[PDB]
Amino acid sequence: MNIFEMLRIDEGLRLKIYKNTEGYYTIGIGHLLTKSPSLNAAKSELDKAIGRNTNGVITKDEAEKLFNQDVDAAVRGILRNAKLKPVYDSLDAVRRAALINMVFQMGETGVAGFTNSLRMLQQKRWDEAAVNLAKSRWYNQTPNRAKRVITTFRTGTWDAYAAARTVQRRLLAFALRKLIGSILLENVQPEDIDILFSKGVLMLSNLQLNCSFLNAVVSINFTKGTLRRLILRLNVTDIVNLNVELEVNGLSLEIELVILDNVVEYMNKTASQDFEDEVINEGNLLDSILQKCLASTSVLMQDALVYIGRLEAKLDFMSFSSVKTSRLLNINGITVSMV
Repeated sequence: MNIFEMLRIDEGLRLKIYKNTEGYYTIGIGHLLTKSPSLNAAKSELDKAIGRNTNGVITKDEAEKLFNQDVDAAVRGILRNAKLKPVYDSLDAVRRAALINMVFQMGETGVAGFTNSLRMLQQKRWDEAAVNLAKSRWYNQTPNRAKRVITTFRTGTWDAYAAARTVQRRLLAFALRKLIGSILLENVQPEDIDILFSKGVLMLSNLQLNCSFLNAVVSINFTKGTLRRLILRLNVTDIVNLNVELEVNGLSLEIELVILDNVVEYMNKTASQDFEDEVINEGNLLDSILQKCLASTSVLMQDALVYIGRLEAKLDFMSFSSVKTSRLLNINGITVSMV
């Protein structure tokens, strides 16, 4: 457990512009774009960071760079701030990380107003500090996160964020079951996803696509889609820094005539209710989970067959993965004919 992992737990990951815990405009892994309530004025900081017109969208590596950069700006601010630095110097890696988390969240200037609790931390009076922090606007903003950071301050270890990691695993399992369930016509039991989490791999064979799903996502008409094999893999060893591997072999699409964000929208309609019900029963959240999920996934596809109408396109192999304005789609072995 490092600071990056706990911050990844607290912020998650998002590709589109989202309103943070404070209500301000934010991108990536908790990178606050602007305080202004206008999206057009929010577009500035991002483009300034990259140096090219983006319309408010970035890549995963850019979000990671912005993440590390934001942590660097955080420690810069801590060392610059007069009230925080003595409190920080006295602390160990874990509590230092909690302080860094707070400064990361609420900015350098705002955090320095917690004079009472800072003074309480220099004297290493963890408990009364915790009780006092429990009564604060920061607790009102992020009660869960505040509970975790406070717990970190109190115990000085990594116990609080492990449970949150567990929760993330469970949520991810539900979201994945719903997603795969949506894409396919097959009934995916929680036990198979449990297989995907116990062992790094899960393979399903002789499936059939949900043409409604494809029609809604791609937005052109799909009549039928059959996939011979679907292989899914999770970075289970490091579930927080998520890496998903999706692979389809023997794809067979049939299309009639007469981007990914929409997927997130579709589920949001159909699943957010059921998902929230499931989470509540387990004791708009699905959007974040799905966003990080689809942002983390790398795609492989082999021996595909697509029909259009009828023309026939045969694809030997194709990969969809990140490279150095977005993810690269490298395709090989396309042969198109008739019958």
